[PDB]
Amino acid sequence: NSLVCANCEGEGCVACSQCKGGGVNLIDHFNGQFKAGALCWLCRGKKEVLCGDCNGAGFIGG
Ligand SMILES: [Zn+2]
Ligand SMILES: [Zn+2]
Ligand SMILES: [Zn+2]
Repeated sequence: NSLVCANCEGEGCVACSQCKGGGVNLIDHFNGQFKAGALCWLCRGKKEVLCGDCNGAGFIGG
């Protein structure tokens, strides 16, 4: 059976973990290519992504 996802609490989407919901990179990255203050490499300014644990379902199966 399904359980509501403990990581997002059912939201499915979550705040982007890279920019923390601000939309821009917070650091110059170790790769040398993502710059602090540029558009977030992961969410491209949308400020959210899908939850990694449930892939956006909000629930986990049995
Ligand atoms: Zn989730
Ligand atoms: Zn959301
Ligand atoms: Zn982001």
